Amino acid sequence: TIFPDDFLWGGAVAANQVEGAYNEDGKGLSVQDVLPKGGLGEATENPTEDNLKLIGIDFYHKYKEDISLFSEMGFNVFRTSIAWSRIFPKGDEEEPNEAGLKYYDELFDELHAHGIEPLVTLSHYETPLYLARKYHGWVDRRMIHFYEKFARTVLERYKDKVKYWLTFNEVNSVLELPFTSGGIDIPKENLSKQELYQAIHHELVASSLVTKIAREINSEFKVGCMVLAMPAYPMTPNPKDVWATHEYENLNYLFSDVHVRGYYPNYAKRYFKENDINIEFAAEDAELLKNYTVDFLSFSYYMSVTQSALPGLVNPYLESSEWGWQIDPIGLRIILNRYYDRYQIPLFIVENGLGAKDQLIKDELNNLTVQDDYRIQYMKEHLLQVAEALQDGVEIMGYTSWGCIDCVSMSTAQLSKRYGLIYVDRNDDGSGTLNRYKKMSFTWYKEVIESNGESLF
Amino acid sequence: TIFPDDFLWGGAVAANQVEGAYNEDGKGLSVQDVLPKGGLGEATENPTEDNLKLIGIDFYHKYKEDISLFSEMGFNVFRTSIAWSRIFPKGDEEEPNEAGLKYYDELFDELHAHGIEPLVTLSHYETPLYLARKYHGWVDRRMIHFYEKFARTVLERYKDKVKYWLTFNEVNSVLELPFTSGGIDIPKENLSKQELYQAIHHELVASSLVTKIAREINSEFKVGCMVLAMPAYPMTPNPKDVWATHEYENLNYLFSDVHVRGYYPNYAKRYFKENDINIEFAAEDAELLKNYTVDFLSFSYYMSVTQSALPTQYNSGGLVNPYLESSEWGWQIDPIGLRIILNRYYDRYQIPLFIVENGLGAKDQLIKDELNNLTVQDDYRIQYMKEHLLQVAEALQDGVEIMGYTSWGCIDCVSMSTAQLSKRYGLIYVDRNDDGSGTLNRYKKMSFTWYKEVIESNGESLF
Repeated sequence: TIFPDDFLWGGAVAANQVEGAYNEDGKGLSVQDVLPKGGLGEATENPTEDNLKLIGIDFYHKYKEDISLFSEMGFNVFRTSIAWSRIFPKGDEEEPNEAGLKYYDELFDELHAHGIEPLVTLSHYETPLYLARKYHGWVDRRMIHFYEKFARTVLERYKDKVKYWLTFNEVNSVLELPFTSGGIDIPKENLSKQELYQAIHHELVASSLVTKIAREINSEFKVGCMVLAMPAYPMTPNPKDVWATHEYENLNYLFSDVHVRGYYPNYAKRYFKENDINIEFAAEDAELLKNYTVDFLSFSYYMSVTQSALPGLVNPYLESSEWGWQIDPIGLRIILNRYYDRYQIPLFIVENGLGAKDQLIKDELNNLTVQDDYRIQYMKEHLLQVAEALQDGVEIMGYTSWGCIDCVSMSTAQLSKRYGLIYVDRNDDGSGTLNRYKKMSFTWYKEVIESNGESLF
Repeated sequence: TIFPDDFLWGGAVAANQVEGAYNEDGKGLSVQDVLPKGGLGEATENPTEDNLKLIGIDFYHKYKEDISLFSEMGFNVFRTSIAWSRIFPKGDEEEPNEAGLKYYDELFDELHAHGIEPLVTLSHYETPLYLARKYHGWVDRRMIHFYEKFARTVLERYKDKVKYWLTFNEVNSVLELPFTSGGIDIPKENLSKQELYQAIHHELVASSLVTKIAREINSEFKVGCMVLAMPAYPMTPNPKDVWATHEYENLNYLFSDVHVRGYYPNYAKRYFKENDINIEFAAEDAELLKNYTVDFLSFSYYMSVTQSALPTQYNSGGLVNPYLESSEWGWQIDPIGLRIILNRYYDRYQIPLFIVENGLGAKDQLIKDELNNLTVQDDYRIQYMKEHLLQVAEALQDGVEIMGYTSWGCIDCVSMSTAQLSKRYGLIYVDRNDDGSGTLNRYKKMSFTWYKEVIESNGESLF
């Protein structure tokens, strides 16, 4: 068998993109509840009805049926986030919200009842809007304390219910989305590289602190980082392009080097001097970062990029999707090998998928479904490359397909662009039945999981 | 300043490519005394007068004068190998040859007399002939034993005179050159890939063992691996070419990984299975490899290379890089490739790097200048070195840790490849020619004074 018998197959969501029930059971507002237009859109002073995340897909109530469908595909793993605000609504409460904790007790219980290991992202783009409003988010060192309090609460609570944790979904996404990712409510054109990198610093130190705390709580925990995998290729053999490509990749590598190796990499210094970035270390920081590093690295993969020294080219060898994104399956083998060569720790692919405009329609068997064979094709190809990476000896813990059940997108907060193996009937305008339907890819994915990948050949 | 105060500036040779005196003071035959056409050429049954290595440049005698020239340049480091056959003429002797030990004693003593730290390659393509014929070289596990005795003798004898050691010069070179590097007596069609890789395994084990020993003898020894640096670039952004390029680099990375990381790399399992290679481990091997890894990595750099998943589509190349200049001799020139490779190595390993072989081969014409001094005007070597060292400087600013730089063949020597003097690397011209004619007189090339200004400014004159 090519895939290891212990391989974790599954799907991944973030809480705010499915759950809904934004005001229920003590939940405080998150930054998402003010983001009707998504990561790329502006914010509203207060939540508004056009925001699809208030209802979501109603996973908060429907998780039992949805989870039954996961069990139907055979997921032995399911990734999601524990929403920070259902636990600490303002974020500064001395005491946790208990209804919030009980909901997740129930979720993890259903999961384990079906043979499904949860994988929990502690912070996936949903910061208490109170913390964001008051402190301007991760720009402020105080955030560490709050996050610590949050993490300690849940690690301690689920300590026997959840083995796999992730500290942050992409610490560096703070660069392109300060408010959505770091909860930084200050206008983007008023944020200097210094404030951004300082914020990410606070995130990384917190990641370490929480890793420590994690290990003290239970030693069987696995604490991974989560990072955006984007392999870069030189436009030409001209060594100036090859070096430009190298520098491009360091922007990303900078953060995983801290997560994994426990210190700012050698090139950082140069970059900082050139960018007017001087990090401010609290006395405890270096030892925290150094002594507590991730046990594994997880990542999202979608595409590669082609680079040039020339004063973001479109790669002539790559296919495109219906959405007009460039598809690169071999890029997944490449970045797997590159990360594994650099770090020598287990890898986890926690976000992958093909976004499409799927339409629900009656098949020849009269069943309402989606003929998503494009998504079957996409997943096939990517997983064949995963299998190549396994043969190269890369250590790969598992694969969670993104938006395994259709969810509200992060970028635009829309349901139109669907990644799911399970179609949810709700639309951008908010209308619909909320019924779930098997996509054609549901069955196929089922077969890949039950054969532990053998069906791929 | 940009270069660190303790940076090591110097030049490098191999003992057999310079020393001469092939038979003197008890010295046994190496594999090289029977290689008159070099490593690409074929062996004879006995040494022959047309072998340029027999007399070399006679560094054995004139070493004091040449070292005077070095010190004139301001070398604080000089790299060479201890010729194995001068210590153990056969290699199986119970006691070492005192004449050889005393010879290198005086060598290191002159070097230190001028403030030049020796950098010693323990094995540089010098394997004693007795061992190469009798055991067929590294194909036989016993070589470890013979290497260890030898190594232990010198580490012990030089423990106060020598800080920096290299175990081997390119273990993987055994792949192309079984006899020259590996001392492997068996012909080419008779060697499988299993055999060559097994030999390499013996080399790596030996390297570890010798690191253990060295650490026991002197805790201040810096011990390092020597490797060929060849950065590869894809011909196009096609991810197939990018994967091909990756695969190619793994061929070189395999060995650096065993040396530095201490075990065969994850991609090796697939490569060996696909190539019918199965490494026989002695019970203690893995823990030796794992527990004793190098303190630093040194490499030689000359050129980059270009790869494609479908090379026959280019109808030439292999793979010529459309963007690089070529040397008169016909090698492509890629100074930025030095920065690229320094960075790739440091990104992977995170240990100090040492550039121990770099230079420009050319056919140098000795002529009288306007001042009536006989020189070589090599502005091309000055430009090659300037560009390469500026890139070294960029890598230094990238935060790469680099111990030093030693210009290859800093005084013209006998090429390893063809065993010839016409292709000259040196800052110091030696008058001897492919035939064996000439004074064997030495002359400062124009590049001599330049490299002097560089070394004495600690790189600041590069800018």
